Amino acid sequence: VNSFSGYLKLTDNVYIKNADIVEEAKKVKPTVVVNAANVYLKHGGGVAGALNKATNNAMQVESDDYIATNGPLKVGGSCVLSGHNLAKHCLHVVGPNVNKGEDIQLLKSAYENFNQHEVLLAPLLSAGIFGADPIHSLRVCVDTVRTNVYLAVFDKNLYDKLVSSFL
Ligand SMILES: O=C(N[C@H]1C=C[C@@H](C(=O)O)C1)c1ncnc2sccc12
Repeated sequence: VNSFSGYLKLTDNVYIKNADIVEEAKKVKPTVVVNAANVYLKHGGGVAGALNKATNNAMQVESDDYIATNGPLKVGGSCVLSGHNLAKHCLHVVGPNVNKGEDIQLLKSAYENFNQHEVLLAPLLSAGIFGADPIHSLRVCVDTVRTNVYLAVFDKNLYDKLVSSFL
């Protein structure tokens, strides 16, 4: 049993809710919250900007030190950093940015990072401002992630469409 509430079960291991991931993280304080990161860990908008803002910019400060030491992530890659006031850990995952010619096939590689964590709170990678179709992102998630994933869909209209088109 875990403390996530009001999710619609989609499969054995995937659950979905219309939720703002920052508000959900603040309420649940999960072990792992997933950030929709870019390779530079520059947290400006969407999930990354919102999480970073909720940490009072501490996420960005930590991230800048990480990049100065390690260099950029790979598209499809990830790193584990602090969850600050929101979660124990933040898994920063880079999905391909469709609007800049990066392969959508890398979305599967991005979701594979989730399998290193038993339970996660995550948004739909590559969707929203990253330019890919959220219906596709949900399908790749379901077909790739085997650990327990609690998906936070920001928009109610989109949430309802994702549920309706699922089977
Ligand atoms: O930006 C987000 N998701 C994108 C992926 C699918 C779209 C959606 O979920 O409506 C948009 C996101 N998701 C969840 N909590 C938050 S809080 C700020 C942004 C955000």
